[PDB]
Amino acid sequence: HHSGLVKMSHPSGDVEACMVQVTCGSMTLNGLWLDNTVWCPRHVMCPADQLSDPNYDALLISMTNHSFSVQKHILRVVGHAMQGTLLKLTVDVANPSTPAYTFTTVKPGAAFSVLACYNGRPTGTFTVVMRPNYTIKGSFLCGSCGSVGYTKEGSVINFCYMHQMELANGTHTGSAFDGTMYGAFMDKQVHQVQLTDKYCSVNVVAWLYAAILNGCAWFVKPNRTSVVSFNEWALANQFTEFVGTQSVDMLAVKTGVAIEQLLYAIQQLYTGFQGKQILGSTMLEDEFTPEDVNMQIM
Amino acid sequence: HHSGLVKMSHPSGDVEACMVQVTCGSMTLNGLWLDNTVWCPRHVMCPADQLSDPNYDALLISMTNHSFSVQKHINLRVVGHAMQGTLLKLTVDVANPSTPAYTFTTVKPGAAFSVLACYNGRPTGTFTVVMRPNYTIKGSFLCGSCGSVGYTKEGSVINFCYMHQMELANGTHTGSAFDGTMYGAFMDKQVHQVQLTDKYCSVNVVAWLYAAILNGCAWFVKPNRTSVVSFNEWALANQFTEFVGTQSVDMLAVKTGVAIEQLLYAIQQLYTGFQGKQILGSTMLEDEFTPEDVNMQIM
Ligand SMILES: *[C@H](O)[C@H](C[C@@H]1CCNC1=O)NC(=O)[C@H](CC(C)C)NC(=O)OC1CCC(F)(F)CC1
Ligand SMILES: *[C@H](O)[C@H](C[C@@H]1CCNC1=O)NC(=O)[C@H](CC(C)C)NC(=O)OC1CCC(F)(F)CC1
Repeated sequence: HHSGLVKMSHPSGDVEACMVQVTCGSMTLNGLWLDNTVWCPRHVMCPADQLSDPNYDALLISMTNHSFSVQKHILRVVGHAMQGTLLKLTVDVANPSTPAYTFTTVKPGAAFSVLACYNGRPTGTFTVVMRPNYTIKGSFLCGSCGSVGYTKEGSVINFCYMHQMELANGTHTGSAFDGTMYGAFMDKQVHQVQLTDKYCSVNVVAWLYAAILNGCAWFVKPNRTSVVSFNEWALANQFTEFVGTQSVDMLAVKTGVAIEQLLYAIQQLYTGFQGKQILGSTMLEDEFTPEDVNMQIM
Repeated sequence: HHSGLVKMSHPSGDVEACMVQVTCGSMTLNGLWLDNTVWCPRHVMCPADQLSDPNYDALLISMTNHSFSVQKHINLRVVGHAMQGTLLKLTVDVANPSTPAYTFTTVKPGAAFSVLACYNGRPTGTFTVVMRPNYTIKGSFLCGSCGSVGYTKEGSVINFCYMHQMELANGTHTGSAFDGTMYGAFMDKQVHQVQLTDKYCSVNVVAWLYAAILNGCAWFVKPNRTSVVSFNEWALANQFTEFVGTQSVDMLAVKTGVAIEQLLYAIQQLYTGFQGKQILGSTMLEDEFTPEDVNMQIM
């Protein structure tokens, strides 16, 4: 039985309508056009020559509104400011199709949708999970900076990510819209090292619940590890503090397999699956959220 | 090292603007609005009771233009109605102002396409699937999802290729092409129907192994080769599809320097297990990434 648990993204149409190209002398990349404001990464100010140690404050000073060209494929610039790792460009035309939106900073374990763009043209969408080491996976090539990540609560779009860089290990990171870089990485072309990843406990729990709702509940025993103990246990086993949620609880009351049963399960299962499968996997999966499971097996 | 090889969908905006809701008495599901035409699954005509063998030829005659309500959320007047296989072709009196350039082409097994899952005319999610050789897809579809559509995009042209119709007992799904045929010849009757045996999509498996080589993980490549002809007759007896090359596979061979026939030999050896080794994080072969996927996502 295919559970129907898949990596599902939000319909991107709302966001497509905001994507623009931002050009500065010789660099080009994507930006996000909301009302009168175009957001893009500041390293568009930086020529290739000087990417390992750019002086962003001097670059900005050296700039004028006419340094920035903004074009829309899928506009005159009349203001320019810096906010952390991002540029805030004021343009004379407000985006009509600006959707209701907000800015949030997502925390490790949360999923969001990414609209990968190149040269202002949206080319692909996919879902990622913000790892505990504040990187994400996904697919980003040269020219993808400016691509944006978002959730939806309603028709309200919560913009959470603007893509900036690929680490040496092939994972990725970017800015939240307050201008800070997830995981404190620097926007410089300089070797930098991710912290060690961990497992998102809450997401593992939600996956084992899916398994139960799909009629694959063999791993379920009446042994129950208390929360704070599993927490202690995890600090030493590369696992995240487990925090319950209304979403998680809802899952226990549809399965009748309360959480702590599963925390215990995680311990015995972390060792190994001892010959058996869970939803066609022999390792634990942590990229499905409480919310995905409710939404997708309802 | 993270390949960057992930399940990627096309941006859905083009298709979101074509999605409507179609109502016929008690049945409600999604429809696709292109120019003056609204397409939707024909079992919207069927009352909940008659669904296990309905007489679609007589439901259709019993219907007038007023028997169908069509609402745009993301109301339209039906001025004609016709049946094309398992789908309805309704005419409405307003041309969709957001119709994208488009074609109707049926996909073959192993091809991937994007799905826009919709409930009551409202797009809720998008994901990518692979048409299996048993003519089923996986994905996520709930009560109300019928009429959700699957599509690719080449240039400015959307190719519409799927309109969702049903879930099978094993939890997989199927529907029809926009020429009206059902993939796999399943019927739009509410009866237990058994799907054919699955198989591995040899061309996609090759693509994945090229993807591994591009990611640096080439430990499985030997000089040894097995020829296309010779691979396909081995395939028949081992649950694999015929391998057919494409220009897309050829680019991967040219780029890596590894010939198709080396990877066909590797597939015969890796089928029985990896013996403790991994490939792109897997201990078994992946066949749901296409040559086109790999060229796009690694280049
Ligand atoms: C902006 O489009 C681009 C996105 C990168 C390019 C390849 N994949 C991506 O995600 N970002 C950069 O080019 C940045 C620029 C600095 C100023 C932030 N460079 C970058 O990511 O540097 C990486 C260091 C390690 C590496 F060599 F493996 C790849 C580039
Ligand atoms: C149309 O919206 C609906 C979509 C199904 C419902 C659950 N998941 C889906 O993808 N299609 C149907 O309900 C069809 C209708 C007939 C007339 C073609 N029937 C159907 O899929 O029934 C399934 C049989 C076995 C089952 F119970 F496991 C799931 C329902």
